[PDB]
Amino acid sequence: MDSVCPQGKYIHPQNNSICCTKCHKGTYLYNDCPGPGQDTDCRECESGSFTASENHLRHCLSCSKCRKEMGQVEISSCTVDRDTVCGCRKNQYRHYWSENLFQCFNCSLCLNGTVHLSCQEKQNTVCTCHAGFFLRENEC
Amino acid sequence: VCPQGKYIHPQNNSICCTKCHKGTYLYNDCPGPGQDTDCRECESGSFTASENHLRHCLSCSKCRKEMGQVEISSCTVDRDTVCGCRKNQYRHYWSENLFQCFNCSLCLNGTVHLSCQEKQNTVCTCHAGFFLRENECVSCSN
Repeated sequence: MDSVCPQGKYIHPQNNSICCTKCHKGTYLYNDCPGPGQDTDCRECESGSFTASENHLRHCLSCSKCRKEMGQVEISSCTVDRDTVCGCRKNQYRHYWSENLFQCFNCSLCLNGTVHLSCQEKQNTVCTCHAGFFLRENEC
Repeated sequence: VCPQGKYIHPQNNSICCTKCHKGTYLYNDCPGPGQDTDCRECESGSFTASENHLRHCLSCSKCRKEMGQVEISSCTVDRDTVCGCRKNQYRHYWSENLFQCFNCSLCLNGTVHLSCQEKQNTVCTCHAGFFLRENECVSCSN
């Protein structure tokens, strides 16, 4: 839908009558396009930085660290077009306190019960207790 | 291999052109190096959801009514139709992209250990004498 510049373009900062094509993820804006039909000069991000979406940033962003205070571990290294992917160690599930904040917790075992649902990436083990004992929080 | 964000020109291997952005398709390759690629916005009812060099836009998808799916977001030039399920129905994925909507179980003779989620049925906790077989609490013994 409607924009000043065509889809995929931005307005030249030095000239409002010219629209330049944006940079793709993995690259940053090295120089604005020199005119309407010219290409924007986009260069690939240096190792240790990235741009995860189409953009016209004059710098790439530094790759993020996983939050050690949250028990996080890097599960996927940062590439020019994608930031560090963080997760938890095996047998641990992520508990999201918010959309972007999660803490790693140890998957529960089923003492006096039996695993109804195995521990998932973002969900603790779901236990169903044996005859006699009852479910109470994380323990039967 | 052309630089990040570029694709090899079809008529000239010496030339690498900048890819088109989501929401646009390739109308004309770049005339030469340093020249813009001619990419144009998709017509209403079509989209391209990522960087590309596709010479056509793709037709917007229709949510699967047979699967109980409902449209939770309309198709735009840069994003296809987003489908989901009505409140109290969860998604059961048959495959990577195909999902079907199913009623969220009410825990009969059990207790809602876990309430129904977008991609997970209600989890039940049966009662004395009743053991859960499937998503339900059946009479004991077997």
